[PDB]
Amino acid sequence: GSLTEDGLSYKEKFVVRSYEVGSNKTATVETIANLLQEVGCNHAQSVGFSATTTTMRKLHLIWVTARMHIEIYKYPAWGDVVEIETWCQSEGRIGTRRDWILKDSVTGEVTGRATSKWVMMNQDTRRLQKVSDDVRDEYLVFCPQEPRLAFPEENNRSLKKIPKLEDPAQYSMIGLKPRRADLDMNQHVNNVTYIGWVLESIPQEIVDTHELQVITLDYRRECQQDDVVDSLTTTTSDSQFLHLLRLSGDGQEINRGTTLWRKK
Amino acid sequence: GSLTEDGLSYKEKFVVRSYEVGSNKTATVETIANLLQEVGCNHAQSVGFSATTTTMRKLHLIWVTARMHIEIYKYPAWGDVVEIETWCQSEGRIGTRRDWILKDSVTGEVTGRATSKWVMMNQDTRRLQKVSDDVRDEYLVFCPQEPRLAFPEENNRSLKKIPKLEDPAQYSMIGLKPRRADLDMNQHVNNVTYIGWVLESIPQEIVDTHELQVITLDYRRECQQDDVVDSLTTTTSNDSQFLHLLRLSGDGQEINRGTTLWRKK
Ligand SMILES: NC(=O)c1cnn(CCO)c1
Ligand SMILES: NC(=O)c1cnn(CCO)c1
Repeated sequence: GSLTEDGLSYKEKFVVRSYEVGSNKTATVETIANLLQEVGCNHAQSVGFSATTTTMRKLHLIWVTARMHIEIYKYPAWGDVVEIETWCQSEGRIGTRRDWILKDSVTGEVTGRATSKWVMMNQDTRRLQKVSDDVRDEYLVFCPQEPRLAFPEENNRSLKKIPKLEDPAQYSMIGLKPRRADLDMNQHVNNVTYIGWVLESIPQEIVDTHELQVITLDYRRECQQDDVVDSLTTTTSDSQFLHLLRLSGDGQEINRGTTLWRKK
Repeated sequence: GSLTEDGLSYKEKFVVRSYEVGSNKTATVETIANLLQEVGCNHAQSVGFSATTTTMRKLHLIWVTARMHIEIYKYPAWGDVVEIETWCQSEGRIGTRRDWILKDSVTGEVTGRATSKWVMMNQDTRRLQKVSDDVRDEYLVFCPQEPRLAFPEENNRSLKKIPKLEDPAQYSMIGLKPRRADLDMNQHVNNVTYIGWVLESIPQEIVDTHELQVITLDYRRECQQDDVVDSLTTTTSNDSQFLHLLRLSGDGQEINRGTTLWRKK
């Protein structure tokens, strides 16, 4: 892994592992999402972070994911080498954005793209806030100044408003709980686990006959280590689904999302 | 990754990832176990397998894990490079064995070792059997002929008989179920998931104050995709030892039994 020539983006190569692939011998969307997180972490490290800045540590502020959007054209096969390029951009005082481009290292063709929105939060009170002048200045020296979008298109899928699933759900997977492998180094549930939980309510027949093309996921509230989740799905249609993750007890919303699948 | 000079073992380097580490910023035992499986798979591929031999595919036979034993001296930190060497050995008609050695790539020191026992099974009937002469000869050209043991010692921990936990268990974690990420390419539960399930019944205070030094796990029966598991633990003991049992939540059918040894940080 290394920063590019201008120092405004970062690239890394990965060889797809045996336990990282599903039934079609290609990487799962969760493996892709893990690789995106890893290259994001390596980018932050290369430019002097830890993604907390000096002003963020002084004010006890952290970046939290608000939205993740992934589009895959070809999932890499077991043993294939995939190259991922990542970069960050400031979005005024709303927050920041991290984008990714996935390419087949042998053919050089784009096989996937992703975009994520991050918001500022006080790590103690858990209260969201706007980006201060001081943080925006310390982030700009590591970001491209002109816009650089993984999803440039006017009215693309990554910025669509997602509705709340109405009961009864067509499909469901209940009593989902995180185990220690689902936690990050700070004992918080890893963001990729929520993608897995959303996908658990998709029926196996759809998975066996379709490929996941697009996934958009909103993050509303974190699942704690001792929480239990219900995963709900309804067909809205290619096949499209509307998703909802909520706490099994009180029914508190933790995530909402949509998936688009293509027939194999 | 590459086979060594003599072609009787395989080495591969790994850089420890951000999502692969726990609270201490070092690789979890499950990350180590995944890396062991990956280097094992790369070894099998390099010597012409896919690890069914020609005679195994003809008779619908597969290798299945009977036991896994891991000892860690130092867990590699996030960003560290670890080198793993693996090799196989035939154990007569009982089955085969795969061994591993883990080293810090920078210091060259051994930071861990592992050994696993595999038995032959008919893929369809699920019936265990002995290794035939034709299968034994077919894989001896890929194995060292003289013994090469990751655990050589006279009465070492890797070959100890494990007893069955008696109810009531001191600790328990109930209703554990596999999700799609827990399955391998053939839709079977990955062997590393069982290690995670066993560890779920260890109290968080032990995890926060101790490091896992040794884990020995027996595999009796597989957990199916629609099965639910209960994880049970009882302390048996400076060091803390536990006895473990995984069983199906319904009928109480045994799937795994094991022991863990932990040292104070
Ligand atoms: N606490 C959370 O996990 C979280 C993630 N996004 N948000 C709201 C974004 O506007 C809250
Ligand atoms: N997963 C199984 O069916 C399995 C694993 N080990 N064994 C018995 C080995 O003596 C059976």
